Amino acid sequence: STGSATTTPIDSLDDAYITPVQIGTPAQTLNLDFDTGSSDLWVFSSETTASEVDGQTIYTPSKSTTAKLLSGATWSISYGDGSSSSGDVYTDTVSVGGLTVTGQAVESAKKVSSSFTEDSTIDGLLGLAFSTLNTVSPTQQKTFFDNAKASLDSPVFTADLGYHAPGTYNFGFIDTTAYTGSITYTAVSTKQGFWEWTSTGYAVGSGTFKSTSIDGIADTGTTLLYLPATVVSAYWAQVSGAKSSSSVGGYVFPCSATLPSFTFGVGSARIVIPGDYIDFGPISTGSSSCFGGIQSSAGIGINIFGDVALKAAFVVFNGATTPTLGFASK
Repeated sequence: STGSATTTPIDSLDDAYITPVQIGTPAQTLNLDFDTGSSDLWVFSSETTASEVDGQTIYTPSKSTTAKLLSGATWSISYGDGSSSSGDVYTDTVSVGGLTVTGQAVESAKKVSSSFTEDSTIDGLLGLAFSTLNTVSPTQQKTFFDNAKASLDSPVFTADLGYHAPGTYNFGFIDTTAYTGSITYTAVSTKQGFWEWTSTGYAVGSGTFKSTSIDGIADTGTTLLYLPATVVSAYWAQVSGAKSSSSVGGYVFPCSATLPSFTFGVGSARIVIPGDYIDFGPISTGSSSCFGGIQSSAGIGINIFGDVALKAAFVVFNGATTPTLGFASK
């Protein structure tokens, strides 16, 4: 089997991407944030505290003939941005772009933190990291990809995120028309439960490539590119007027600037992030100070190849017995 679904930016900045997901019988379609940095599939629901729902579409298990309470199971998750959610668990039928899993754990939110409530466009998350990170207790549950894998034509999914435009998540096949050149594959460590790999270096604009190992995670659920302070300083030093602002919470730059590109290495191959991808617009409405799309990972504890990086590539998440990551230009 295979699946193919379009993923769409939630706003004009590509702050996140939503992909329609069918849950239950008859189908209830929710727009979920596919997140390769976590491993819970959770949804706004009929059980969510009413004051914490503001415009999201909810899953109502009582209206699904295939929903079953997973007795005794609870979940609770916290994300790198400080947000969180928790609740109980059902199993139900879940389909993504024509690909169907029966008995998928659907984690129903009883509580969500303010940032989720405040984002009316995201109805929940669909985790695509390794199932060892799944928070369900006392019986850990598998991700949608883990459950589908055996049935897939090939044990892979691909992320093809757009810049200010829709893109695609495919399951079970590699669309050879979706990228240019060849796909370069690179080793993955699953020891922290992430799609963790090592970039071979970087360049700023038309500058020379610096060969240096940068361990990080491929994370579709993180908006920006978080890299070591040395790398980030080298980038922003090329932008007149750019500075790190403690009050804003990262590097800012004059909105009048033209940003240089940023290149990262994948083995001997190179992925180029155009400068425009690194512009996240005014820090506040009407400001001429703009927020940077490359930020320091210092104090995160891990480097994160978020959407800023991933959307410059066609990315293969290879879930073979020994997982690997592939990157191609597009």
